[PDB]
Amino acid sequence: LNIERLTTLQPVWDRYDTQIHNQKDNDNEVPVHQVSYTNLAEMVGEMNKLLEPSQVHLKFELHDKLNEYYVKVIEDSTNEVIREIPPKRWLDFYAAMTEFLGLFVDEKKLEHHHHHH
Repeated sequence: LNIERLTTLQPVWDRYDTQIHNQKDNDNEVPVHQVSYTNLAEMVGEMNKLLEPSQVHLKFELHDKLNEYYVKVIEDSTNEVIREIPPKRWLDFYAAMTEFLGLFVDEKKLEHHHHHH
C-alpha cells in the first residue's frame, strides 16, 4: 500500500480498543517483554520513523510519574496529547499499529528485528 497518503489511525484505535477492553488469554507470538526504561526508547524509536513519511505526524513523549513511565501521543497538528499509553500496554499498541503500518510499508525495508520467538 501507500503510507505517504495515510492520515488516520482509526483502524488502529479500532483494534486497540477492541484488545484493551476485551483482553484475552492466548499466545499468538505477541511481543512479550519486560518493559524496562531502555525498552521504551527501543520501540518508540522505530515507531516514530514509521510515521514520519506520512501525514500521521505523531510525536511520542516519554513521561515518568511516581512509579511508571508512559508514552503520551502528541498530535502535531493540535500540539496536545490525544492518547496516553502506559508501558504495560505499550507492547499491544506496538503490535496493533505495526500490523497496520507494516501493511503500508515495504515488509522488507522494515528491518525491525525483535528476536524473541
